[PDB]
Amino acid sequence: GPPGPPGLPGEAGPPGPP
Amino acid sequence: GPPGPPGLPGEAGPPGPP
Amino acid sequence: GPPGPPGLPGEAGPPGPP
Repeated sequence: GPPGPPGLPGEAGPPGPP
Repeated sequence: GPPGPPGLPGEAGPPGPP
Repeated sequence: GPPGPPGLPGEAGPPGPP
């Protein structure tokens, strides 16, 4: 069989500096 | 054959811009 | 037939909010 599909993207990162 | 299982999720992204 | 290899982990997530 083919390799499985790539994982989902991670969640968005932390808010940036103020 | 059948596709393997999907990959694990990616890690969290980078901090946003200031 | 024989199952394929597990998929690669996902990309890092998008940048966070400002």
